[PDB]
Amino acid sequence: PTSAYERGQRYASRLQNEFAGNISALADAENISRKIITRCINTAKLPKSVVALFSHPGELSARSGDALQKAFTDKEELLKQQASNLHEQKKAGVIFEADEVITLLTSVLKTSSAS
Amino acid sequence: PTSAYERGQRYASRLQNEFAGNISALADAENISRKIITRCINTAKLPKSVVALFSHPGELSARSGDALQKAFTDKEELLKQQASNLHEQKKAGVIFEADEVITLLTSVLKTSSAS
DNA sequence: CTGGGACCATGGTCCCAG
DNA sequence: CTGGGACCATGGTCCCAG
Repeated sequence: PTSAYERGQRYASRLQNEFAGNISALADAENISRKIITRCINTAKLPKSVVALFSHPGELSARSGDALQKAFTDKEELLKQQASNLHEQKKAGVIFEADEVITLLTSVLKTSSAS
Repeated sequence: PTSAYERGQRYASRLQNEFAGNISALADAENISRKIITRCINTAKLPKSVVALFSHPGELSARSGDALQKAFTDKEELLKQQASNLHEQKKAGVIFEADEVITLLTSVLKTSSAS
């Protein structure tokens, strides 16, 4: 099963050109809900760094990828930072699975840091 | 007492005009250690928004303004973004207070902290 | 057209209790 | 050990409202 990130790349191009950016058009073409295209496409927007955090790109579900991207909209730099920070954890040997990555990543946006 | 940020602005001007980039010159003028000028100036270099995180600009110490500035040098976007974040949180009713603010901003750079 | 909300069955994990 | 209940996130679909 190709990764959400991957699908998103394809969906992305097919939109810009093959369908004049008509999500609905592409959807029918791919014979799949529009949301699915949205979710994956937004995932493909995530920084290459953030993708790397996962062993296998398939570990980043379209659903979480989508939410991640929306969450860090207009804050790509913050995202990139967090991403690197986590990269050092594993660099220093630390290990956390998929489900955690998104959490730790998103953490910076949550107040539970101090409260 | 005029806040560091304020002093910073005034200093930087005289520095750019009345004394053509010569800290020592300005220092002699204001009759205060060069360090002070440096601290305030860097403080005035902080994004309006970052200053805005505090009720009164006076809440931002020259000392912190300085460290904050140096800390995020060549990372102004990151700072602005992280400032937004903290702005949205207190927008959602969260409450911070001076000391906590500067610490929160800086947390982003810390591998241990952010993750 | 488009995004978002309400839903859905599924593969799958945990863990309790015979 | 073994089955079953309680959950869970996911991929998806529908369909409403801007």
